Amino acid sequence: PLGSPEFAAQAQALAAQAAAAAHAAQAHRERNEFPEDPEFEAVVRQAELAIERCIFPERIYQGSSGSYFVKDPQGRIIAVFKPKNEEPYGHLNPKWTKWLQKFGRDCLVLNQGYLSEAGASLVDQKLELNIVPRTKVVYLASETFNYSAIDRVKSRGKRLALRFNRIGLPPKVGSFQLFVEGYKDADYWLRRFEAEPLPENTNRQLLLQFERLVVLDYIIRNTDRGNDNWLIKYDCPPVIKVAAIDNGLAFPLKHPDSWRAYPFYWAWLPQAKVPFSQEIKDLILPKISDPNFVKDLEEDLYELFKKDPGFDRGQFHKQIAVMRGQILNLTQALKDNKSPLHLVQMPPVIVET
Amino acid sequence: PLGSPEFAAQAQALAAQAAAAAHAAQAHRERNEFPEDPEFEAVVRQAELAIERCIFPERIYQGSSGSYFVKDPQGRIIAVFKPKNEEPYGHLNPKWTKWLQKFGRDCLVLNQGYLSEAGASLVDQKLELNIVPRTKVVYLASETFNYSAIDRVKSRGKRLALRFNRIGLPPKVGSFQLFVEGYKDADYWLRRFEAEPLPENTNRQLLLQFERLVVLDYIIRNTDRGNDNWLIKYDCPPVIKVAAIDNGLAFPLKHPDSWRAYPFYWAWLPQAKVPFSQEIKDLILPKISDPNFVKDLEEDLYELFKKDPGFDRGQFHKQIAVMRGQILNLTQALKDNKSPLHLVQMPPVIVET
Amino acid sequence: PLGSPEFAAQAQALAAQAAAAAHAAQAHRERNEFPEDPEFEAVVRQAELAIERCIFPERIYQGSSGSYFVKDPQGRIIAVFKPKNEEPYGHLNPKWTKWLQKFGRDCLVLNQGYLSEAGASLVDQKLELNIVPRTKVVYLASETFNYSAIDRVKSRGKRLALRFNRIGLPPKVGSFQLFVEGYKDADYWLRRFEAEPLPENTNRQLLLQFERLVVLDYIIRNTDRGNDNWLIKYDCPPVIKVAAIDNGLAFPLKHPDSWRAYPFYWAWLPQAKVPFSQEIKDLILPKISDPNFVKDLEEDLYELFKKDPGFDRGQFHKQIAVMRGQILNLTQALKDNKSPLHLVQMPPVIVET
Amino acid sequence: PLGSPEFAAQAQALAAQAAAAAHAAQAHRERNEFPEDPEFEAVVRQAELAIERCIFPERIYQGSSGSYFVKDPQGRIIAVFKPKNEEPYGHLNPKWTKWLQKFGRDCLVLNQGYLSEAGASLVDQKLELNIVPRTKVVYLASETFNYSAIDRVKSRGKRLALRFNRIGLPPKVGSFQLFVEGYKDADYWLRRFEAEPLPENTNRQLLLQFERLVVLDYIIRNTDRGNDNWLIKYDCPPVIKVAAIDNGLAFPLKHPDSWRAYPFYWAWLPQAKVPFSQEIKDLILPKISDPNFVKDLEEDLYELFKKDPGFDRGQFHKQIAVMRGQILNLTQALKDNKSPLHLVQMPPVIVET
Amino acid sequence: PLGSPEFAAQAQALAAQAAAAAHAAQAHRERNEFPEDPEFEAVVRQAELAIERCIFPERIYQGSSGSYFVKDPQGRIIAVFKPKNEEPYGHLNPKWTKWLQKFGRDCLVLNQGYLSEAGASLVDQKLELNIVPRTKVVYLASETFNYSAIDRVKSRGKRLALRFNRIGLPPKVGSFQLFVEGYKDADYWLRRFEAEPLPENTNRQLLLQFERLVVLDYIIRNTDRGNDNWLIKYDCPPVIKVAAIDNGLAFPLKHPDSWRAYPFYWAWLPQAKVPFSQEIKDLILPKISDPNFVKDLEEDLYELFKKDPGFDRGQFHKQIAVMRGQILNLTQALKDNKSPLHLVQMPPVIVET
Ligand SMILES: Nc1ncnc2c1ncn2[C@@H]1O[C@H](COP(=O)(O)OP(=O)(O)O)[C@@H](O)[C@H]1O
Ligand SMILES: Nc1ncnc2c1ncn2[C@@H]1O[C@H](COP(=O)(O)OP(=O)(O)O)[C@@H](O)[C@H]1O
Ligand SMILES: Nc1ncnc2c1ncn2[C@@H]1O[C@H](COP(=O)(O)OP(=O)(O)O)[C@@H](O)[C@H]1O
Ligand SMILES: Nc1ncnc2c1ncn2[C@@H]1O[C@H](COP(=O)(O)OP(=O)(O)O)[C@@H](O)[C@H]1O
Ligand SMILES: Nc1ncnc2c1ncn2[C@@H]1O[C@H](COP(=O)(O)OP(=O)(O)O)[C@@H](O)[C@H]1O
Repeated sequence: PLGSPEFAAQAQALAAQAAAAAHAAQAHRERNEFPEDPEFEAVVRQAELAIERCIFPERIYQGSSGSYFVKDPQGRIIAVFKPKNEEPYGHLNPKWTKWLQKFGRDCLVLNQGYLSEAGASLVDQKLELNIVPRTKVVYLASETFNYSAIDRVKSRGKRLALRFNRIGLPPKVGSFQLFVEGYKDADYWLRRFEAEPLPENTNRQLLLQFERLVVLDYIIRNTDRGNDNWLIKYDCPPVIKVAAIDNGLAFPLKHPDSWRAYPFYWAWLPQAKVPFSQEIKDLILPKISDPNFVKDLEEDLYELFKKDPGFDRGQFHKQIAVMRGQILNLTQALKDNKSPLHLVQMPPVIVET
Repeated sequence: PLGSPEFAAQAQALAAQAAAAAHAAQAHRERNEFPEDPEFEAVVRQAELAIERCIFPERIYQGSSGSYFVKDPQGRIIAVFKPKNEEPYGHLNPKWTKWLQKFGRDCLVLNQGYLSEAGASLVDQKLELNIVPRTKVVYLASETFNYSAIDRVKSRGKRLALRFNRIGLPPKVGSFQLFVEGYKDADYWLRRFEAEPLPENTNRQLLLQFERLVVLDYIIRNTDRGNDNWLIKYDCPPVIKVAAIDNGLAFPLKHPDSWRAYPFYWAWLPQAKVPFSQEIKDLILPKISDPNFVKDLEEDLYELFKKDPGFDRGQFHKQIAVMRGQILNLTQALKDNKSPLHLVQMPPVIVET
Repeated sequence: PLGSPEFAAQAQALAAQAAAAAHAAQAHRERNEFPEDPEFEAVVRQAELAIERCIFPERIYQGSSGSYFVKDPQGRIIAVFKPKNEEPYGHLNPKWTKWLQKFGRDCLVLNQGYLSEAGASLVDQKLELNIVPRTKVVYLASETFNYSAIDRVKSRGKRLALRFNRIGLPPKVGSFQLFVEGYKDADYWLRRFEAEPLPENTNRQLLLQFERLVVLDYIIRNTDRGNDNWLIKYDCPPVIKVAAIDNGLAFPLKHPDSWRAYPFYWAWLPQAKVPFSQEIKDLILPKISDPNFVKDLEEDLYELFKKDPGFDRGQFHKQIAVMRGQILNLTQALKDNKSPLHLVQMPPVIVET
Repeated sequence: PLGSPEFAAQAQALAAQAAAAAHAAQAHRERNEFPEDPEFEAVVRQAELAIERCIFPERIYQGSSGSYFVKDPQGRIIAVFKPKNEEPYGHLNPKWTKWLQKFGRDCLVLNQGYLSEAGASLVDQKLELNIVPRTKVVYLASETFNYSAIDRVKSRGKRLALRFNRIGLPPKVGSFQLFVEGYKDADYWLRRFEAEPLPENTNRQLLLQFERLVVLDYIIRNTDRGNDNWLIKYDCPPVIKVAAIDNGLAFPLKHPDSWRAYPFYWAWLPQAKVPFSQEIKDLILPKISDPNFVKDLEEDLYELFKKDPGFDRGQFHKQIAVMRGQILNLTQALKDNKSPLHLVQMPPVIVET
Repeated sequence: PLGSPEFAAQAQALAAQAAAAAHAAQAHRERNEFPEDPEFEAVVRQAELAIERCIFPERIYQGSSGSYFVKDPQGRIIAVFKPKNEEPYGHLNPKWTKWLQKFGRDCLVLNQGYLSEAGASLVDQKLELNIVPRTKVVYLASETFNYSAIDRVKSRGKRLALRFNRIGLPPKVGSFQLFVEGYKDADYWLRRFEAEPLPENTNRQLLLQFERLVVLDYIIRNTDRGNDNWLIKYDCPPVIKVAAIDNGLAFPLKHPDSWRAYPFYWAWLPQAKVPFSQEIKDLILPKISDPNFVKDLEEDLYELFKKDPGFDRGQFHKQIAVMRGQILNLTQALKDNKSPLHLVQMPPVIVET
């Protein structure tokens, strides 16, 4: 039926279902479905429920203006949410970037903080580090988010969607990180471990966790890690855990012009001088020294980063070339028993494919 | 010294002081000075003080999204504030209006609500009606106003102005109306005065006040007056007062295309059938039937409306021509003992100068 | 003679001499005259002489591509020269910057490295620190500088200027820093002073010099100071000196978005914990805590920065506002006997005029 | 399978391999492969090797700025290299040429010197003259070539390509001519042969070689042949050879507006008055008087000239029409025993197809 | 007071009165004042009066769509009115004409019919022919004129101008010709004078009038004169008069490309063969053969033609150059006793100044 009526009708059968698919693409996303992580999805529903019951997320007070504590219906904090459009450069949406170079000193893509934040968690899972609290790209609407004058007015009138859904403020895409309880700024503890040293067993545990922090921040080439930016939880009577929490400024697209800019602040710690353990070597080497893993990782990141209205395939290859070079350095340092300090001293490399 | 060095230096003496004047024009305005109404200025300082002490204005809950209850340092409400840029059409700032007609059905200027609001009070004062609570154009900055992502971030860092003023969020221009206490929606009372009629003396007082409402709304050709939009205060053991409160949609630039659109809802009330009193006649006629008063009024409005970044001298003349025609009708109705109802039935007139 | 022939001829007398002045503006500059520093001028002539005798400046081998060792006619190094147009972003000359924001994460002006470099020396002199080797804006032409294909060809033919000057390659504007002899990377010594501590008197001298480094880098808010970027000279049988040498990335126009970015690497040294001395206090406070000095400094920088084809008065005020805030912090820390470490911990401030 | 899944997968099998082909087109070229001339390829590898070992090509001192002596790893000169982008008009790359006429006096294409240079050698081979030293289009990267500021900086960081190739400065396309040893400027010898005449046998040999020069320069309508521009090698105890070396200004697209412009300087020599030999007639006539040879030649040149980013099919036909007219004149002169002098006196002809 | 306050106030005294003058320029014109012809003005008032009393001008039925019979308040016809904007090419008002040639076959200016019509009458008066009924440029508003949808709607609402004038439909500029009574198409009579010849005295009178028609049409180079286009009035018991009535297609800006195009249809009449009389010679020669008269005429036309929004000084000089050439021919023919027929046979001349 290459030129038949039967086929002409088959082609319209596809044309109308493909046009319906594209109409229902925004609502499908905003449904926040995670077949792969039912546990994360449940948290999101708790967040949605709380909002219907008018227990809203609240701005983090001394934080940057664009991040909120998501609460459950009981008032407990359950997540940190950071909307894309409330990021520093969350304006200038009409891609202007291609007119700009057809630059520059800046080495991060303009408005993809939430993606960096989500990418970190992704890298974490694939590497099995379990230090970044599960964070994913989520849509949420709430009175307390920063909307424009028009959005706020346009949302007064009663609106229904047609399965008769009420519509309020538009949902915001953002990163949604599981909230972890009882941690403090890493430096608070590290200086306390300077007066009281820890028992050796606990200290061995701290270092094991620290190595995972180092691996994560190095592969994603985090741009903004201080010693207040990662967290340690220690309860005396005896576990110690680190959480990597603020990962919105990673995945750069080139190494910084100056090597002095954007240091990894954990490199000045004494912990950084301790050679990589055997444990970290056989958790990480079987992975990063296999092209298929790195291929698979790169495809995963591609999937995640595609989401963005401003995604640029050119930029993405630059991002992956940087990360490839980081993986390469890490492999060597892992093989030759180097320490985190030696690792950060290796010269930046780019690997083009 | 027509071409001398003495004059050349005199000319630079003016050129640098004129350039300083223009640099300091925004800070001068944002200082909110009212030599003419020291009482109003004091209220504003109370509002500024409360904000420094972190008692912020709060959104009016069931109102439109862009209006706030300004509180004093004790928590009492002292004003209603409505920022220009939080009005419905408070975007599209780059005047695009001239490219648009070089249209249309719309009969109000795009983003001058606060000016209408302030103009009402101005007309009120000049006419000596005392029904609009004193409202003026004021600048205010506060955490609870709707700022953009960038403004909120840009304001984290410590900024000083050089007399070392701290700088937080940018001040917003808006209308600042004195808050009046113990009124209810006009219809709440009017229907209660339908079961209980009032004692005749009080009723005479209500009508006297009502006539002033009618005069005000007619001269400014209010577009949006319901019987919930004006307020009556009545305390039994015996005064009755009206307040005209929501005047953001007045001063149109042409009469509505249809006469049925935008009625004055008070015209359906029985009160509207009562002929104008003598009292209102000799309060209003000595004024509006004298070209100098109307000239002086027009100059005052010009002064106030100039303030706006988008002010258009063309539009302004259209606004004044409408108001001139309203004044003209009002004069006749005032002379011939017509009622508010007859007045609103007269045909719309425009008076071009 | 306000409309006379005498004046008409006087006006043409000015019009032709003003047009000659503008023709001869480039040649006047390229003459490299320094009435204020005859000693510096002499060095420049030695540099010019060496070039005529075909002893050329040579690229600094492991340095960035745009810097040269200027040699005298005997082959000794006498200066470091860094051409404007060989800086990283030394292309994109047609100011495009105003079309770009009418952005961004970048906090340095695009192509003014040589100006930062010269500004450092300027600040140094005015403050009387004597740690930056005298560096100024100089023009030089040489075979070994990076010219374009056209410049190189266009310069084959014999060209004379009319006082019959030969013309070769076009002179390049750049920064010209006096070369200092016998220093090493600051970290080379600092780690040697970790094994051998110094005699206390010498150590007191090191610290005195260090404080001057701290003052300089803080006021110009250097963006790129490591502990390899400044130099210490120590000859045992007993003086010790610091030189501040690589100052091309200073004078930013806003504080960095993240406080973690661009640290002052000397803040992690133990020397940084030592409270400011009395000596530094009465060298620096009588100066920076007097508005006229700061006014005079700001005018000097204005003079220097004007030179640039891309100078922007808007950017310049941003640069001065940052530096004003740095001065302000420094003053406090100087008054309250704080250390360099405490100083760098103070929050970034901007001071707008 | 005209609309099958099998074919849809076959079509994607081609679409991805065609997209890979286009990605790997630049690296394929820069690999400098010459299956047809293994001997030339070997020289190129020697050149590449020398560069890795840091024995760089060096600018020809009294030559034009864009030509280099390529050295082998032992320091012997092995080639002359002339980069495209270092030619006089090697800027203005964004084809502007079509906007210019939709002109002019100029009769050479803008930036195809290296192509003229390579085309000469091509014509030489096909004609079997063996006077142009084998020259081809080659890519080379080297510190000593004229790169831009950005290229030089961008190349500091370590870059790998993925078969893990290091990347330094970008390779430059250019012409790569085999270096020939022991020749002098043709005029040096010709004036020496004016005092000492040569033995008749050697002189017969010189003339035989000269005729080949004449044939070559005439068919490619060289624009820039002096008597210093071609070379003679003569070693007394007895061979004599000519080399045609500087062929970057040939293959014009129209005859010069004036016949007096661009002469062939060898036409004023006495040698030019000697009638064409029989030897040259039966080497050249069986070739140029056969449409298939001329068709085949034209296709070869097309192949070579296509390479260029700025190739224009319009210009190319103009180039071939000129050369066709030259071939036509040459044929006549060859048939009628004319001399080089008579040949150059014939009127310029164009032959359009 | 060359730079005094007295003069600064004098300059504002002029600036405000000059701005008032320009505001009141349209209303001044639309007042239709004719101090020079009080008799014509009176007719216009009768026309205005009739319109107020709702006796409207009516479209001329078999005429072109843009002409009306103006009636007095009694219903008698008193004028013919032809609005500018109801002419054939009365659209395309935004001068596009200059973009068009920076053409063409067309030899009349685009939209100046009413001006031609008024110019004819002007030429008539100055020449003292008295055959064109007094026609001038007049403004009139009426329901029966062709207005646009918007004008018709915009005029429903009551509008006043401030001396409280009512405003209805906008006045139209047009030509206003006095209506003459009892004429017929010239050909109706001419063919009747072919059967009945006239008494010789009357015939002498006809010819005298005819000569004046010829003079008029020739000097203005009428483009559209048939023998139905001019009128003869003859009442038997004995005067005969001609009226020249339809003069909207005159004053061309170049002679027609073909001499056969646009003939003067009266040239085929036998009357045209009669030599010019003495009477016409001493009425017309003392005038047109004197440069001052022709200068004065040209200035008058300039005055009249300036009125038009689309007036072009370039076109006007072309119009005058044609008319100068016509005057020149006419003079000769007048001097040498030629007839109208010989006159029209003379070759077209242009006279440039
Ligand atoms: N997943 C998390 N669980 C618990 N606490 C968190 C988490 N993420 C952030 N926080 C805490 O809340 C604050 C959030 O700030 P951060 O994540 O740095 O973003 P921002 O600086 O943009 O506000 C931090 O001070 C940190 O102590
Ligand atoms: N000056 C005032 N004094 C006291 N109450 C006021 C005043 N202005 C408004 N209100 C009350 O607060 C609410 C403010 O809403 P309104 O002024 O209509 O603006 P919006 O509808 O934009 O919120 C009204 O419901 C009214 O009852
Ligand atoms: N004024 C100076 N006197 C002596 N040595 C210098 C001077 N300036 C720089 N140097 C030395 O030469 C090198 C120049 O590099 P630097 O000034 O950092 O610029 P870049 O990094 O752009 O080459 C440094 O390694 C430093 O050791
Ligand atoms: N293939 C070659 N073999 C040997 N010497 C050459 C060759 N090509 C050029 N030369 C010599 O080196 C110089 C190169 O200059 P030339 O080829 O004319 O180009 P340019 O004039 O652009 O430098 C010439 O003076 C010539 O003597
Ligand atoms: N001034 C006038 N007096 C009397 N009748 C006139 C006058 N002008 C025109 N007419 C008559 O009315 C008609 C008007 O048409 P005309 O003037 O030719 O313009 P159009 O052809 O554009 O309608 C003519 O047929 C003519 O007979």
